[PDB]
Amino acid sequence: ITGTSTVGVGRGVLGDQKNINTTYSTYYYLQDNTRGNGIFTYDAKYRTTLPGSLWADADNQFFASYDAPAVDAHYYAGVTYDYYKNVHNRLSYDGNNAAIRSSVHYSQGYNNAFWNGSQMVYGDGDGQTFIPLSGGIDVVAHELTHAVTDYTAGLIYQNESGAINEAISDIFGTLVEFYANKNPDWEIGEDVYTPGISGDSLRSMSDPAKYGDPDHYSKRYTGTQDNGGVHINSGIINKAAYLISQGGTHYGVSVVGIGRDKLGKIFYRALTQYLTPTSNFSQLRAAAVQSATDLYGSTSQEVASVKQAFDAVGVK
Ligand SMILES: [Ca+2]
Ligand SMILES: [Ca+2]
Ligand SMILES: [Ca+2]
Ligand SMILES: [Ca+2]
Ligand SMILES: [Zn+2]
Repeated sequence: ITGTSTVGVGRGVLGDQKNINTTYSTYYYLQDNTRGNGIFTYDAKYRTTLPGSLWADADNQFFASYDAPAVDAHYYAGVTYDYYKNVHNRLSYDGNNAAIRSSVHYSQGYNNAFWNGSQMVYGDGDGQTFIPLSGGIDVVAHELTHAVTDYTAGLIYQNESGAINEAISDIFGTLVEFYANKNPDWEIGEDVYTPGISGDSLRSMSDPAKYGDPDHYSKRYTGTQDNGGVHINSGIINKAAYLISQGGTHYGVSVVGIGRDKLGKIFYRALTQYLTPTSNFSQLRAAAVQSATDLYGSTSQEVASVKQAFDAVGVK
């Protein structure tokens, strides 16, 4: 919409008060003119057709129960944009300030959220397995990384190449979650997963085998389900990348953590400079080893920790 930029006030999925950038033209639309070519949040209106109608509001207050997912999708979209712009100096996902569009209230009881090659899609969840999936900041940032990966490494979405893609979106989903400092942790989607149960999550980068994901390359999934298990073998790279940031010993292999910021630096450079559409885990190791060398030197500790954490997960 061509209209006046403004700030609206609304409530998130988890009930937190927020301020959302909106654009006023007769209605208040959930359109952010402050970042890039615009951040747009649509109402799918419980249907599959996308993107739907740009979210409209008569009074610029978004405290309705129906608005709760839209506010989180529009607000956390601006957060993940801020991370890539401030932490990696990348303007939107294509590097050219591309417009960011999300569609909330997707389908009915849909327990998933995904980047379909063009925009963000958020189901509302059935209320038991999931609540509205835009509520978790790591959920938004994760699927937003898929937009980033599409324009850089372009890792195909099957086998190990897809498992790296999934893990890349998990790392940068957690790193954005730490960027907002919004009760951060190394789990995946604990905010919108099983509201009746507490202390559980969809995945775990610290403990992937806590929910049955392989934490070692020997334990990887080699079948054909889940497009070769790209959501399954993401636990190997998650365990690798988390040891990079934090350290510790995995299967008798010690790793000296270099912190979140250096890990976030290493994988992004590897993502946009060295990784290819058909990269496998070993090629990822060479890319992460090569990227740390550029940023820190071959004789530096950051290269050493990358070599150690990949040895810990058995990636050679
Ligand atoms: Ca309203
Ligand atoms: Ca949290
Ligand atoms: Ca999380
Ligand atoms: Ca839970
Ligand atoms: Zn994903």
